[PDB]
Amino acid sequence: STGSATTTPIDSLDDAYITPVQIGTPAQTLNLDFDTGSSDLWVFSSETTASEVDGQTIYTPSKSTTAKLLSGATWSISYGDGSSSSGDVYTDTVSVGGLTVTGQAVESAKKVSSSFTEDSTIDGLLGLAFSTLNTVSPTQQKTFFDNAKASLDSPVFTADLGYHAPGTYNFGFIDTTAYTGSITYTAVSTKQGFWEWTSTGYAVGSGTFKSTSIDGIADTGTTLLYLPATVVSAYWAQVSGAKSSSSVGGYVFPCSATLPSFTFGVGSARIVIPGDYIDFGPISTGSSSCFGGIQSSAGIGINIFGDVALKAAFVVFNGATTPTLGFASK
Repeated sequence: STGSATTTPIDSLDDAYITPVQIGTPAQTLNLDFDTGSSDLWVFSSETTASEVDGQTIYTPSKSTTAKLLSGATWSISYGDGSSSSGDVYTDTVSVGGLTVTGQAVESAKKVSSSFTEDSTIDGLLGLAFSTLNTVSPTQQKTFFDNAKASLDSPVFTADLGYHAPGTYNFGFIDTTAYTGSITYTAVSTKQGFWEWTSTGYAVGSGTFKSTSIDGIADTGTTLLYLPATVVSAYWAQVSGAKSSSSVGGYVFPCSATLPSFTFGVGSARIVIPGDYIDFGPISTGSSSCFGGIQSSAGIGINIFGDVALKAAFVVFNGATTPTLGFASK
């Protein structure tokens, strides 16, 4: 089997991407944030504290003839950005782009933190990291990909995120028309439950490539590119007037600037992030100070190849017995 679904930016900055997901019988379609950095499929629901719902579409398990309460199971998750959610668990039928999993754990939110409430466009998350990170207790549950894998034509999914445009998540096949050149595969460590890999280096604009190992995670659920302070300083030094602002919480730059590209290495291959991808717009409405899309990972504890990086590539998440990651230009 295979599936193919369009993923759509939530706003004009590509702050996140939403993908429609069918849950239950009859189908209830919710727009979920597919997150290769976490491993819970959780939704706003009829059980979510009413004051914490503001415009989201909810899953109502009582209206699904295939929903079953997973007795005794609870979940609770906290994300790198400080947001969180928790609740109880149903199993139900879940379909993505024509690919159907029966008995998928659907984690129903009883509580969500303010940032989730405040984002009316995201109805929940669909985790695509390794199931070892799943938070369901006392019986850990499998991700949608993990459940689908054996049925797929090939045990893979691909992320093809657009810049200011829709893109695609495919399950079970590699669309050879969706990228240019070849796909370069690179080793993955699953030791921390992430799609963790080692970039071979970077360049800033038309500058020379610096060969250096940068361990980080391929994370579709993180907006920006978070890299070591040395790398980030080298990037922003090429932008007149750019500075790290403690009050804003990262590097800012004059909105009048033309940003240089940023290249990262995948083996001997190179992925080029155009400068415009690194512009996240005014820090506050009407400001001429703009927020940068490349930020320091210092104090995160891990480097993160988030959407800024991934959207410059066609990315293969290869879930074979020994997982690997593939990157192609597009």
